[PDB]
Amino acid sequence: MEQKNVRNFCIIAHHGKSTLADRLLEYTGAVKMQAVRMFYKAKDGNTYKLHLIDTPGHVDFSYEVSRALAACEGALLLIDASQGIEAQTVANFWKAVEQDLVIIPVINKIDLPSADVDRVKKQIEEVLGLDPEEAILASAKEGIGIEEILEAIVNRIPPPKGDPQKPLKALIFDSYYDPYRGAVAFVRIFDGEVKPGDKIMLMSTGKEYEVTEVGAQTPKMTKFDKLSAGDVGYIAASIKDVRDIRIGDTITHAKNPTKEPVPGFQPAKPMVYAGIYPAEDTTYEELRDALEKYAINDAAIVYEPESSPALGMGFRVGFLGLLHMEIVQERLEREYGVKIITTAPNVIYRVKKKFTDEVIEVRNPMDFPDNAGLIEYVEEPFVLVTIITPKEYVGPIIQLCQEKRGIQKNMTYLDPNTVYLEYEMPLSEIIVDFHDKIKSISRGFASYDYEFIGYRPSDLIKLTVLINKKPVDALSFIVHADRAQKFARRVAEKLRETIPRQLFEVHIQVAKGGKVIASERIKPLR
Repeated sequence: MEQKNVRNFCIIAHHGKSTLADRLLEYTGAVKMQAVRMFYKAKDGNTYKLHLIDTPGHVDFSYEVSRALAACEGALLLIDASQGIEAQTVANFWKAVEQDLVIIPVINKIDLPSADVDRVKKQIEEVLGLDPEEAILASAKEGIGIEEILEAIVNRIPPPKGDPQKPLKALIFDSYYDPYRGAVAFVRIFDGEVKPGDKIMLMSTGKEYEVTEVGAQTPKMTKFDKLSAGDVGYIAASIKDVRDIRIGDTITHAKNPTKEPVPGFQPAKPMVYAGIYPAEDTTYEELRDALEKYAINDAAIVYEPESSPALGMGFRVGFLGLLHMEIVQERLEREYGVKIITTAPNVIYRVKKKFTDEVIEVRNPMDFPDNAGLIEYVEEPFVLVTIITPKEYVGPIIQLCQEKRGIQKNMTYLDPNTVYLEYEMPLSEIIVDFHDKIKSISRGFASYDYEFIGYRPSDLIKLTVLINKKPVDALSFIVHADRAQKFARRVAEKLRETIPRQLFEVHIQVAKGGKVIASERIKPLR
């Protein structure tokens, strides 16, 4: 098995990604699935070593998607025959292009009555600028497209380039914690070779380890004698935790190190925070214990203890985004059976106060200065939002983005009935209810994606929530001055419905620097 007969690819799709991977394995052969090695004898008679790299889909894991892409030579771009191209589809397309990958468009679900292949092919040509003729048609239920897919991989994706004799240079594109093998890194070997007993080094840290095991999923985790230039597999080396083998980092040899690391390394970057407190019977200790265990399998999550006068003790947890938050929540409740209450999420604000030289990073609203007079300026993160929707919903969506302080930067037609929109919007407005709103007004037909584009100064203020003339720190939030009144009313009306009834009247107030701007009351229990 030579390196010229190796094919490194990944599947990119929101649109039946997992299914395809299964069909691919069954056809060839018959811990999360990753770095799968398959053997395939093509029509040309030769047998090929194929490596399938699993990639995440959501924008929250954008950096991780890019690192996985940088480990491949090609990608199967899955597009649903009915939906056609979506915002994620376009975003992922460009990231693949960005990593010089050969893109193989795969239109699946061709069987559905709603399917419209000709339309999708048209989009592939006009929007992606690819050859509609090179698109592959697939259908799980009918069982077609696999051989054609495998053949396209062999014939269209170039083999890996790298020298097995040069110093080791392996890119880490994923990882997980193994209770027996320790923290395991899923890697792509560009140069050199690695084998058990080797003394390796992590280039971003300079930390060294002794390899204990190497291999790949076949689909079971199988140990190999080594991994060489072009290979995709895993490496174990008595590594204490997944934060020591950060995605995007380069693994080389301690004594004979490669010249430069793979470019593009970036540490995990939390973007959305929320307070998490124990609920029902769950105690603080149990929540903390749960977070510690979970964290062992999540290299991106951060958290620290915090307290509220009403909620008690909890944690200010930082996530990569809303899905990541959702994933953590469900796993804490499911895996560890803990009951938790989560505050409204918030972004990281940068505040410049009068008597403090350095700008302060606020990840907890209650840490935002109470004294507005002391604030010289506040900046918040903005993102570029791309949206794809049927023409019928364009107006309602535009109005929505506009209400959320969005600035339109572009509008284009992806076909006579499909519109593409680009909007610069504050991330703070996006994490409130944008997702459910855009989905309801589009009947689930509109899609969107976004990219961080930097911080910008804004007229932001802190609002406090008082329950019975006395405030509750955990409910304080940051809002744009112009949206204050509206957010205040919404938050108040929400609490009037949220909290139950008591023997006494429950007065809810939302104050802006001392003055009340929203009031709501819950009459006595009766």
